[PDB]
Amino acid sequence: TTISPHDAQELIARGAKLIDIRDADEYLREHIPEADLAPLSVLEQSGLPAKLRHEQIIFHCQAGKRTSNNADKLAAIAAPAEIFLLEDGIDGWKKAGLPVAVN
Repeated sequence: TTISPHDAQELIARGAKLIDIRDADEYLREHIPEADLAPLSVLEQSGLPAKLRHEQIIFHCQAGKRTSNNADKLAAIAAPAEIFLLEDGIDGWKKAGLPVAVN
């Protein structure tokens, strides 16, 4: 299930985790302040750590392609949470006028 940036904001205000699945270099260049970084490759190897588990988990990437194409992996990695993919990724978040942190 996709979630709009504004709807994601409301879930994050209720404790939902926003997980950036990009690499550290991409995150360091520009990221969402509320996000926790966990690159997809790391999640595929060692799973979601306990500190990033919650009743609601929202994954995001750059523009919605990496979440869309790895939907099955992500659904397992965060199970049994209620899981969302941020619509159009950080690009969508920016287009909605929500804050990012730029290096």
